[PDB]
Amino acid sequence: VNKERTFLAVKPDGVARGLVGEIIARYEKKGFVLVGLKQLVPTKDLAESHYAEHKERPFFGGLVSFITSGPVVAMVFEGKGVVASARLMIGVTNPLASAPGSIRGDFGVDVGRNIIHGSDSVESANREIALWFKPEELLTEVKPNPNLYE
Amino acid sequence: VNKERTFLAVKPDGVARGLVGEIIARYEKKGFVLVGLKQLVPTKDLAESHYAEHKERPFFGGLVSFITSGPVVAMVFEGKGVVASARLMIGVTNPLASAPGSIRGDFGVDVGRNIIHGSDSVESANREIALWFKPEELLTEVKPNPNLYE
Amino acid sequence: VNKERTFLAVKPDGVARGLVGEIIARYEKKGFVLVGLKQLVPTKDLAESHYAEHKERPFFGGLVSFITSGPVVAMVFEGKGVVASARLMIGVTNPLASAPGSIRGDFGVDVGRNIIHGSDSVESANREIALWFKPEELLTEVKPNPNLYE
Amino acid sequence: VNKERTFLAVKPDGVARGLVGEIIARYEKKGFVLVGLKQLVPTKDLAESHYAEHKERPFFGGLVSFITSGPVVAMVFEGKGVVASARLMIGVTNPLASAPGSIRGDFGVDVGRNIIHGSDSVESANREIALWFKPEELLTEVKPNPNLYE
Amino acid sequence: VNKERTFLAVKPDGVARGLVGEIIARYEKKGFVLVGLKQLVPTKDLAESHYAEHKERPFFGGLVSFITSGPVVAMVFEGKGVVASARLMIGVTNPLASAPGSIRGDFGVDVGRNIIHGSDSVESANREIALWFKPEELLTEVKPNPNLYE
Amino acid sequence: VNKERTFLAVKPDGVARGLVGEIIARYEKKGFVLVGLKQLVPTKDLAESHYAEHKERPFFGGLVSFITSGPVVAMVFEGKGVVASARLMIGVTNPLASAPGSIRGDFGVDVGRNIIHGSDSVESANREIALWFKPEELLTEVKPNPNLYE
Ligand SMILES: Nc1ncnc2c1ncn2[C@@H]1O[C@H](COP(=O)(O)OP(=O)(O)O)[C@@H](O)[C@H]1O
Ligand SMILES: Nc1ncnc2c1ncn2[C@@H]1O[C@H](COP(=O)(O)OP(=O)(O)O)[C@@H](O)[C@H]1O
Ligand SMILES: Nc1ncnc2c1ncn2[C@@H]1O[C@H](COP(=O)(O)OP(=O)(O)O)[C@@H](O)[C@H]1O
Ligand SMILES: Nc1ncnc2c1ncn2[C@@H]1O[C@H](COP(=O)(O)OP(=O)(O)O)[C@@H](O)[C@H]1O
Ligand SMILES: Nc1ncnc2c1ncn2[C@@H]1O[C@H](COP(=O)(O)OP(=O)(O)O)[C@@H](O)[C@H]1O
Ligand SMILES: Nc1ncnc2c1ncn2[C@@H]1O[C@H](COP(=O)(O)OP(=O)(O)O)[C@@H](O)[C@H]1O
Ligand SMILES: [Mg+2]
Ligand SMILES: [Mg+2]
Ligand SMILES: [Mg+2]
Repeated sequence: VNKERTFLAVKPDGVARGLVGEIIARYEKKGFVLVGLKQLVPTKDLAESHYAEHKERPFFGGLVSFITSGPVVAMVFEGKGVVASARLMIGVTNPLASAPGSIRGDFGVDVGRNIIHGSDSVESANREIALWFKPEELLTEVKPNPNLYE
Repeated sequence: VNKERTFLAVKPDGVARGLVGEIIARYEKKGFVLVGLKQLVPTKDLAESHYAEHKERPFFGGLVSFITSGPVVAMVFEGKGVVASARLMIGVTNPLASAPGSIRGDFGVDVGRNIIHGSDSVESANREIALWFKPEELLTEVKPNPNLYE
Repeated sequence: VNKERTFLAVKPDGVARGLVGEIIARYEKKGFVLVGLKQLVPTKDLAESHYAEHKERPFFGGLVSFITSGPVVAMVFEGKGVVASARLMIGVTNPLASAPGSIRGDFGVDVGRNIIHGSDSVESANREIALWFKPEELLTEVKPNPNLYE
Repeated sequence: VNKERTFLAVKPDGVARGLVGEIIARYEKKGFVLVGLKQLVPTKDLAESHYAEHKERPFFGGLVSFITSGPVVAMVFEGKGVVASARLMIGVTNPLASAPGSIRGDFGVDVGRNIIHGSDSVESANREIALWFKPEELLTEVKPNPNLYE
Repeated sequence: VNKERTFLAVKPDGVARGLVGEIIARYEKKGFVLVGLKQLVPTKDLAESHYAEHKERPFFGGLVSFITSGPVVAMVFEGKGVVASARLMIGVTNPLASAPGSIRGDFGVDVGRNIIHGSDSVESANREIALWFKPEELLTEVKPNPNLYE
Repeated sequence: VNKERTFLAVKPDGVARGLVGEIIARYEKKGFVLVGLKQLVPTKDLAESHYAEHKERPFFGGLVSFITSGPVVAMVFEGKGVVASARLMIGVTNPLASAPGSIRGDFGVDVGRNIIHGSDSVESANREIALWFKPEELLTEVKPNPNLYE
């Protein structure tokens, strides 16, 4: 619509590296509205339900261990085309091949340490949102700048 | 002392102007650790307890009315002297009198729209953390860059 | 040549969003020289002469109404390949498909609210320049850093 | 008071060092509104009236000679206490004595090359706006983020 | 490996333009470790050995004259895929065709004045490193953040 | 006076936290010229001479032990009043008491981890430059933006 939402998670590395404010600000600058925000230490269950599509990927184990190893900053951003757009702002999986100006392109080197998670579709955003936030955690009242939308 | 915590709140005006990342980043850069973080629309009750000291003052009402009017991003940072330091980083009540480089100095013009709330003392930080955050919402084991403290 | 000029206009949204300084600075950083600069509220005539190529596009009406709805910051930048280069710095029409690091890519979401106008050719730059600035408004004396040009 | 205006001038040195965006952005960020903006090479006459208070001083000549030597970016910002605030944001006469975070503190080293001019009072701002700007060059209806003032 | 190194040189222009801190910081942000750093005025011999592959290119003479015309900030950065990655962060030869967010894309206009040199392969990095630094100038002790590498 | 020089050292903590570019940039922006720059792991002997004034103090040992523990980025900047100015830009001994906008104010929390060393006087700058730098490592002919000094 224009009320599309995405699930973004600043991974433990990213939190550790003090990149939280920097990530949020990129999205705030873009004109996306923060409709949900929290810091938590993901549980094994959440992590596994989160990355369930990767269940049989050789890095799963490590992935799940790492995401649960420290605080994660989870958030939901709402705005027109926010899913595909947050995905672009992030870069690609490998932070080395990520274009400069992208979050990963500017701050990571290693795949295992690629700082942020972003939902890759409306479907998965919807699913991840529900997984990480209770609807009472999410705003109903959205108001970005009127200067953003026609 | 390295464990000291402060209660910081990005007010509805800070949130609508898109200064959340920007603010977190400042504290992140300073070396303070994020032990608690969430976005919520405060409650008249929270709002009133939170501003209890000002109940006999003329702006009390506006204060409470304002705070409850939109999303707030509440957070607690931990670190050596964080209470006094975050105050200095914020500026003074009046943004116009607040020095450039401070949060208020840099982004605010009006007292009732001074973007952020910072605990003014350990006692108050302690009271305010409790008030706004559930124990399970705060990190227990905090890991700050080891380059920060001796 | 190397004395090529382009017409850039920070649209009402962009002005409203306080992105003026930020846009200028990108161009100053790049090494382009500001040879003309002003803030004005475009008239219907200017707007229509400006976007005349779009006269029969379904959004014309809206375009013209919006550009005239508030202050515009018009400017001319001079430098080698400034037209094509300012165009790259801007992104594409849709700020959503605009690469991160581009003005539109970093700050817009909506096409109707894509913050800046940049001439798309030497021809059109020449025409827009003449349309928006009297030659007395334009510098004759250009001096970028000697550190920029061989 | 919310309507108060100040006269700011980015001097020839500020302009050549590419600090125009950078400076506008600071004021933009503060929440001040841009009611007047233009680039011009000052006139000896303008220059002298503008610096009239210093005509009996030794540096008067240099001052006028300097100001008239290249492009200046003149602007008027409106907002509550903007005159005093923009002064604070600028620093003191001597850049070296100006605190980090201020314009002079951050970018200047020498008094005769102190980048910017800011009106020191309402009377002076009023005199200087008139002097440098044509009434039709200033906005009449100013719209500041509504998140700025109570 | 992950201990790969690259030779980066901030050219005289770039030094002149005060872009040194800005370049370094991009690399520090990325997570690369500075294992060697110095400011020197390259000699004709160094310059020619450096750009030996270009010996018969029409710009060689000019290239060599320019690199020797002022201080160069030479440095070595270590990290996974640092060669290809530093090359991406730089842009392409022509700063005009360089993507926004890239060093050249953000700061240059002219090919002759494209601010930085980056080795283009492991081979050439190895060779340039040895050419510009004595092994006593290079760290042996590498420690980037553990937050960077899996 | 325009020729004045200062000794600045980015300490092992400044270096590990990736604040080298960030720090150089500040000084670069101010208009100070980089006359000497290198990365080295200090020597107990250097370290002790350098901190000679504090040999009768309790933290002397820690100081020397700390300094020698990792890479330091030593640099000398030249410019009018640079000694006093760079001090102001650094903050006070205690980062927590250092004002926002200053280096310590912005990035440090602890006295023993206060990121940078700046010469406190001409005599000391002169002594410290000599100590840390070889004459041939310092520029002889310094060219500062001509927009900086009158
Ligand atoms: N080859 C790998 N080795 C280690 N971790 C990996 C690898 N591939 C992916 N990952 C991790 O798995 C996460 C999920 O993988 P993927 O869906 O492919 O990435 P993305 O986050 O780009 O969508 C990545 O962000 C990263 O944290
Ligand atoms: N006189 C006033 N008028 C309007 N709002 C006020 C006034 N005094 C305080 N406030 C508001 O209420 C808050 C009250 O806290 P106070 O202790 O006075 O300030 P601070 O936040 O700097 O500690 C202020 O930050 C501001 O939002
Ligand atoms: N489909 C659209 N809906 C609304 N506004 C549009 C649309 N397409 C273009 N615009 C507006 O018209 C301006 C001119 O259009 P166009 O030439 O295609 O864009 P550009 O500014 O990228 O060159 C755009 O910048 C935008 O402000
Ligand atoms: N003693 C001086 N030497 C050189 N230039 C000076 C001197 N005093 C003032 N100036 C210059 O003229 C301006 C005069 O205005 P003044 O009221 O003294 O300072 P300010 O701009 O801070 O209000 C200064 O900003 C500076 O450019
Ligand atoms: N056509 C040219 N005119 C002038 N200088 C050039 C030209 N092509 C290259 N250079 C200079 O030669 C350097 C080496 O050239 P090249 O290997 O092609 O560039 P790069 O630095 O992108 O690898 C460039 O960075 C630039 O400083
Ligand atoms: N009381 C202390 N405890 C720990 N470290 C200290 C103490 N006093 C000084 N230092 C350390 O040694 C340096 C000594 O220099 P000093 O003259 O006291 O400070 P400054 O660096 O601000 O000039 C400090 O910057 C800091 O790293
Ligand atoms: Mg994926
Ligand atoms: Mg077009
Ligand atoms: Mg090459």
